[PDB]
Amino acid sequence: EGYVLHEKKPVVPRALRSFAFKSQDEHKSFVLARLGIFSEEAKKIHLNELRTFAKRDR
RNA sequence: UGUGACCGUUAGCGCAUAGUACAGUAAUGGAAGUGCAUAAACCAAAUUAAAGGCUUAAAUUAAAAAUAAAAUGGCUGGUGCAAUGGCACAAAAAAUAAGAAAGUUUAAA
Ligand SMILES: [Mg+2]
Ligand SMILES: [Mg+2]
Repeated sequence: EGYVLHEKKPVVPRALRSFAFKSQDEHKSFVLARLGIFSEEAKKIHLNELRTFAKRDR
């Protein structure tokens, strides 16, 4: 019936999570170290984190 | 002062100040310690999955926007980025030598 209908996100094994998110963690450190917390890039990251936390409540 | 296919907090000086704290009767020996951010070991919590019958022929839409889990809570301080700290010599300056012994030299207009 199509990709959109049957698409699913795989679950990362607990032991492999430090490798799946290595790049994202580095970027956040890169932004805060160079641009600071009062930056447009920093605000975007925080907004994305709010979305993740809100979805934990199910 | 100048330069670097020299280092970037387990590195580079022992020291991003400290020959301090501390050990020793003494001579002496001699640390740890920058700023920011979901790394690892590590301890607690999280098992499972069910559903069986409204009668169908003239809607809506300025425009645009707006429905979906990659990630538990902690303790710890690795990695990534930056330098009011170090390393090596170079340039300039400084230091340095006289034969004689109570004696004369070396001064550019
Ligand atoms: Mg560090
Ligand atoms: Mg050191």
